[PDB]
Amino acid sequence: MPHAFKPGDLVFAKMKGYPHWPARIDDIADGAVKPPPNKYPIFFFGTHETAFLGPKDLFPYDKSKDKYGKPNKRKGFNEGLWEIQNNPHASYS
Repeated sequence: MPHAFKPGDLVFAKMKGYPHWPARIDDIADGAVKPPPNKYPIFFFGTHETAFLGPKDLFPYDKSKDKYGKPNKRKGFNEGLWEIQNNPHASYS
């Protein structure tokens, strides 16, 4: 059975106005700003942006890739597809 989301989990993450986006659950570094309650720090592949999202907006990548893992015109998206398939756990800092 599924567990709760944990750092390193791969997802498509949904934000208003944007297609379901390749992303990971990030760790919070020592001394870094923590997310709000019930929110997770989401790192978006390709754009390398971070937002805080709850589980309703998080789709596990393995289950969802056949539907959401297709090229998209939006800035950074196809880069993001490469990253989530080929080096999803790298430092993109």
